[PDB]
Amino acid sequence: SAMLLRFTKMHGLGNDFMVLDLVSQHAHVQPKHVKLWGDRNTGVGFDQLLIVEAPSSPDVDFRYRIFNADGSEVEQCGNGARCFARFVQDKRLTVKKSIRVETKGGIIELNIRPDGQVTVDMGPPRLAPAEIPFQAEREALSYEIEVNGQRVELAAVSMGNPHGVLRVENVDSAPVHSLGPQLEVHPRFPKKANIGFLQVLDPHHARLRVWERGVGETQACGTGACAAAVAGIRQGWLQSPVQIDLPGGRLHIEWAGPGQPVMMTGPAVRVYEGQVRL
Amino acid sequence: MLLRFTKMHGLGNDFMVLDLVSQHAHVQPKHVKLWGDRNTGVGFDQLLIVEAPSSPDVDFRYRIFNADGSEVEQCGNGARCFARFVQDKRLTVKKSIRVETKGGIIELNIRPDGQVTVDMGPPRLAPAEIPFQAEREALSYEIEVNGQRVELAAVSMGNPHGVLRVENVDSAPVHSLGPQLEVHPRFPKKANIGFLQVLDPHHARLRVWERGVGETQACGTGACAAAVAGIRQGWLQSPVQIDLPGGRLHIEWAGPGQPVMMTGPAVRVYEGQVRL
Repeated sequence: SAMLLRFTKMHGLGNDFMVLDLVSQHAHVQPKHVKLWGDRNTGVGFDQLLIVEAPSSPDVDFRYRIFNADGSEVEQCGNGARCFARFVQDKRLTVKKSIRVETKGGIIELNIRPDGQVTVDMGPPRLAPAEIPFQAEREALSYEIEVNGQRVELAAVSMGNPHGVLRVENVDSAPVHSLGPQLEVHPRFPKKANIGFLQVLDPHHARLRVWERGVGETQACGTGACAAAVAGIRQGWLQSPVQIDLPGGRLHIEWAGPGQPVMMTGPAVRVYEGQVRL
Repeated sequence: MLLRFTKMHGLGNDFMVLDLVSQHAHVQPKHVKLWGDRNTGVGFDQLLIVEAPSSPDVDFRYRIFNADGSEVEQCGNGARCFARFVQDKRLTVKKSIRVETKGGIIELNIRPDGQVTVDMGPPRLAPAEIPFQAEREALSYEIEVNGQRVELAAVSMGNPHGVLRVENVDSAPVHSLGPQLEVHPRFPKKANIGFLQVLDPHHARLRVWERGVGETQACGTGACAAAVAGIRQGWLQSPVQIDLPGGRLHIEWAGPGQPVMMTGPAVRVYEGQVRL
């Protein structure tokens, strides 16, 4: 029963994390704590809490768990892996550059690069509409959808959560805050969807804004960047590798095509070191 | 170099607090912007810097900065965090503190229960001072606003306030009427709009539409204005407990020309270290 817990505040392109080393510290963090610490007015303030633990499994380097500020063990945009990797390196918990980490969904493989960015294996995309889930007659590269009188062409992709991706001529003037929420809860998305607005600059470079399910516009949705790159490659607009500029900064997406994993590379930054009493 | 800071809040108005008496650092607008960002920084509503006073007859100086860089002149929540900060970091052993601020020297008192009492100064009630367009000073004014009629009190605590009485703050039209009255042409410089529910002469609930901000949850000057408005109109009697969304304040006011004394909490959240 420690007096206090040491933590590091980190962010991956503006998605901000409270990170805890529970390898070296012993404590049982209760849901109560997640909710107290997550509050931006009266707490530390974070999008997610990331807890690093000893591998409860062999041939794995670490375990981690991710909680949102409301206490639930959900991680929509999948950027926490990069903060984890930079954290265990920065805190000298490992000298490995290729790290295998046990997570809720399975095993994440990641690699820390010499320039300090982190490449994360995000798994293959799911493209069959009913699996996304999305209502359509058959799998297609693009779907026509009627949204309160507007006909939109939307690609639908799952990175483990549902995404719809629409191409825009101009990401800065795109209707993110108007059409985002209309598509997010469209009946054809029975579990709702993250909605990406994708501006193609050339086959290897795009700009992206994402309306995140349940949240609104975010600085950098990793799985959204993955989905948008996949959607653009499938339609021939993009070719791997794709540099994707988000409001929070730049991600690099690699995808060799159907059935192959999407690889996401980007930065993760330390903001400050903190101590919070239990 | 590595700077120590403390995160505090007063009724959910959250502060990064820096002791630059014991630490030597040149903090420039660029740092305030970087640290104040909620996505990439510490995250705060305001940065409070504690520094050495210019007068040896004053205990401390502080400066308060918004996340966007601009400096604040008076901030009741910040004064309460400042007081508990200098006490708990052992920078003073006094309970009655005088501090140099951008708006003059203010007197603070740390109570035995750990809350802090701030001298907020007297209210200004004449319309020209608010500023508020009115024929004469009055306890309340009837306003025609977009086909509606509203009765509000107008008070200045250094900034303008309009205060409306409501039967229940939870059903008050804070998001509807708030912005309509905020920019009403009879408030030349806009106004903070308070919605006041009287429980008894000594107890009330409040919600505040802050000008150029919206519903704020922790507007201490709004609580002062609402208590003053209610006391002048006889619905309340000093001292008044004011329940805001962020928590409870206690207001004392002896009447016209006398300062409003505001008492509330200040809470330490965590300790941090940031590279400058």
